[PDB]
Amino acid sequence: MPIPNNPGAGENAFDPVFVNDDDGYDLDSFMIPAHYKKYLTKVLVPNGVIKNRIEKLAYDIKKVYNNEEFHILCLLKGSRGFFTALLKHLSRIHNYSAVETSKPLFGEHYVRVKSYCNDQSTGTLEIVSEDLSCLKGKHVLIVEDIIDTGKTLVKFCEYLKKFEIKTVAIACLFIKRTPLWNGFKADFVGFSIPDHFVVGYSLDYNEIFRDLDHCCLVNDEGKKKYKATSL
Ligand SMILES: Nc1nc(O)c2[nH]cc(CN[C@H](CO)CCP(=O)(O)O)c2n1
Ligand SMILES: [Mg+2]
Repeated sequence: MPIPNNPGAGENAFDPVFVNDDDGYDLDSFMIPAHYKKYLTKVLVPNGVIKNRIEKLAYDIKKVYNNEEFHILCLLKGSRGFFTALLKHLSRIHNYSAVETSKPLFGEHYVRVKSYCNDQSTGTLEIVSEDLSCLKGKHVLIVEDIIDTGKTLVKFCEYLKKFEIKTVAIACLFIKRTPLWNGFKADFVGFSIPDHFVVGYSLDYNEIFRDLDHCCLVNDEGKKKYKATSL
């Protein structure tokens, strides 16, 4: 398979794990921080299934890039867990197969982007400008937590055009089956999830629940309790 370079087309993407509308687990099935329980409906995807899926995504990425140098771009803050697990598994897969004449596989890079207040996009993407000129003529793999509206990645890929990057491919942990979706597709996708606001595995509601290990549905009491005053 060739290195993807049609950002938003997901030209050759394998189907993600399909999480059905009624899939999930009650809150007593797994360890949940006691104070979060009253603000969650259910566990949608446990921590362990997320980790197992990311290991397979790392395998899929290694199969595409083989030994070709690429540059992994973490979209902070929500991608932290996903990015961490991808780095772990890509490094292990690459370094386990390496010989003394091998080379490192990837560089690691960070951009902070922000657009949500409560459970809704403001429709403006804030980007913390660190000079990405070092990615000129490089293969770039964007690592993102979730595609929902598709506004973050459409706007971020437009921003990247100025740096004359060789290829842009997208790895995304979750894609949401929402009528808000603008059609933006990733090249590597973990899970297709139902239209509910998820929290956990670094995904927040107004900075709450990033530490929750499982992908869970926040209930209306949680949305009310932690509703933003500002922005
Ligand atoms: N926690 C959480 N849960 C969801 O279901 C979410 N859906 C969208 C978000 C917010 N951050 C996303 C990128 O990190 C925005 C993706 P977009 O709507 O721009 O495609 C989000 N955050
Ligand atoms: Mg967020």
